[PDB]
Amino acid sequence: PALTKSQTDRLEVLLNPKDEISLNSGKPFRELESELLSRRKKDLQQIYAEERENYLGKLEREITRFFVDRGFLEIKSPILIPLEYIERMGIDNLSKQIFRVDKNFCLRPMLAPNLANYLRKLDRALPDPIKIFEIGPCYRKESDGKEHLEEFTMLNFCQMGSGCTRENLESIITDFLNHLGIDFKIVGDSCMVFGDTLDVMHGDLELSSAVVGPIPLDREWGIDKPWIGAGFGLERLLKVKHDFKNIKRAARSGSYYNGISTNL
Amino acid sequence: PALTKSQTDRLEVLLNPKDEISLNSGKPFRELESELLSRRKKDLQQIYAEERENYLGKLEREITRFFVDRGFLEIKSPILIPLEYIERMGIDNLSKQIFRVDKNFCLRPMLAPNLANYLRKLDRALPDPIKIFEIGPCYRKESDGKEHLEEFTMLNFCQMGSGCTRENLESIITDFLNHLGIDFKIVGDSCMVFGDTLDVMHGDLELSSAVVGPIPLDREWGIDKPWIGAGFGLERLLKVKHDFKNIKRAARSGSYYNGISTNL
Ligand SMILES: Nc1ncnc2c1ncn2[C@@H]1O[C@H](COP(=O)(O)OP(=O)(O)OP(=O)(O)O)[C@@H](O)[C@H]1O
Ligand SMILES: Nc1ncnc2c1ncn2[C@@H]1O[C@H](COP(=O)(O)OP(=O)(O)OP(=O)(O)O)[C@@H](O)[C@H]1O
Ligand SMILES: [N-]=[N+]=Nc1cccc(COC(=O)NCCCC[C@H](N)C(=O)O)c1
Ligand SMILES: [N-]=[N+]=Nc1cccc(COC(=O)NCCCC[C@H](N)C(=O)O)c1
Ligand SMILES: [K+]
Ligand SMILES: [K+]
Ligand SMILES: [Mg+2]
Ligand SMILES: [Mg+2]
Ligand SMILES: [Mg+2]
Ligand SMILES: [Mg+2]
Ligand SMILES: [Mg+2]
Ligand SMILES: [Mg+2]
Repeated sequence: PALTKSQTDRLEVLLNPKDEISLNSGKPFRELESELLSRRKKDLQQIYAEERENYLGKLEREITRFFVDRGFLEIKSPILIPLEYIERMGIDNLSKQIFRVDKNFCLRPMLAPNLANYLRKLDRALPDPIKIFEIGPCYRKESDGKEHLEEFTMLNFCQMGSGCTRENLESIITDFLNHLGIDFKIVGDSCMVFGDTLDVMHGDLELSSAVVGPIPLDREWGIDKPWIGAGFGLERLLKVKHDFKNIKRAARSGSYYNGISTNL
Repeated sequence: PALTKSQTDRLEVLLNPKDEISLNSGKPFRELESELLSRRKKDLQQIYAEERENYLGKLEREITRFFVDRGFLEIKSPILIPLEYIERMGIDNLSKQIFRVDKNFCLRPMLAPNLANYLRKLDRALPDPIKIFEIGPCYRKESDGKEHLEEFTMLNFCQMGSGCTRENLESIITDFLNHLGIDFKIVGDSCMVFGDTLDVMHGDLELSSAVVGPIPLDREWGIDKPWIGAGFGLERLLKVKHDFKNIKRAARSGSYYNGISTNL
């Protein structure tokens, strides 16, 4: 007997990368579902007995330790930001991807503008070079797909002053991804806000866009020194690490816990 | 010569609890400002040289370790939630405090509804009792004041099944606040959503509202067992720990870093 689309979808929710099970072997849906339900209950029970840490939270903590230990200041800045930042970032009326709140605010679609303000302010007090980073939620309206979430988690690290060269940026990216065990290559790309980017690719998956300043946008943000920076999506990092087929397994969700369905 | 309101406000931005300086001693504004600017630059330089951790991030990490080590599962759930959750929580049309996003979403004003969904789902897979917690951003429109932020950080821990008594709830609260070194008392209060609460007070400052279920709301969320839970604001905890006069010193902000003005 054949499986319906609804039945296949249910089994795909319960399947995990480490399994090797044929969904269309001819084994009935009831036995495939029962087997996968038992494997997933066992997996969740083991997490609850022995680890208890959320993958996104744990990865944020691991990344925070890496950057703090390398001299970067840990920032936590507003998620709800002025809508005026959008136009001022050169997102001309991507603009359609912004979640608006009330009439003068929005959910930040990236960390960059708040970090640019911190670089400018901290350069009045701290010695050269200024090194900061932030990890937290960002928001974009997206077409459904395997590598995009509307609510995702960004890391952005950046530096301003001395040492803001392409080679130092590539070296930090290399140390960072070597620390996480993730293979990558760097390919050129370009974007509306920053211009030319160094995109960090794991196969066809974009893990990061990175930028070597200065750029013309700097003047509108009061940035007047060389700078480098890069933005990474944490759920994309987890998708690679855990071989997830869909990024939703990695997301803030009520539907998956550490990639295990919560519909059991 | 006397200080203007603008001058006093500037000195108050630069003043920290550990200082003992008379603003209206007759010393001129220029010398008070220069002295406080030097103290704050020194403070920020010491943070950058020797700690580099953000107070909110560090406190989240400390609280996470406490609860994980006591058997609670770490949750990270959506911040952008369905607007339908508001009515379903008994926030009758507090309702005016909700930030709406688009037409069917809002920013969560509390963690409770997402945690109720997790308790219900996890009770199908995990052994009794179910113990979970979450730390993250919550949002409410507020009248300006010394103890409220529009963007704040909540901890909520909760348990469902056995052990869901007032005495066990009070014992967890006591262990938690003893771990942070914060004195408190418990006073009864009541709220629209949950009914009677045990409010955890540090002087006149409400650190938490806690609840012993069951309550009538349970049926609308599929909760059908005893439960306990409590919600704490992290910025209020930091206000107590650091003796800040205004909670804004503790907030996600571009204006203060670990309670030090970034306008230097
Ligand atoms: N909607 C999203 N969901 C998950 N991660 C995202 C999303 N948008 C961006 N990111 C992550 O943030 C990083 C920095 O953002 P950037 O603006 O460069 O993304 P992007 O170039 O729009 O990505 P893409 O081309 O895949 O849409 C990306 O390299 C990616 O890892
Ligand atoms: N606007 C806010 N800013 C900062 N912390 C808050 C805010 N609202 C609530 N909290 C924190 O979250 C906890 C749980 O939320 P709860 O709904 O009980 O607050 P509340 O009773 O409305 O607080 P209050 O009476 O002070 O407005 C509070 O005890 C407090 O520590
Ligand atoms: N705007 N502006 N001017 C500045 C000036 C100086 C530094 C910063 C710091 O922030 C950054 O690091 N920018 C690089 C981020 C690259 C990732 C990004 N999400 C992207 O959409 O490609 C901003
Ligand atoms: N809704 N509903 N039903 C349930 C049923 C079971 C458990 C939960 C779990 O969530 C909770 O812990 N509730 C207690 C939170 C108290 C703090 C809160 N911010 C307040 O406004 O007073 C919710
Ligand atoms: K598989
Ligand atoms: K003082
Ligand atoms: Mg994109
Ligand atoms: Mg791209
Ligand atoms: Mg990109
Ligand atoms: Mg209130
Ligand atoms: Mg109250
Ligand atoms: Mg309360």
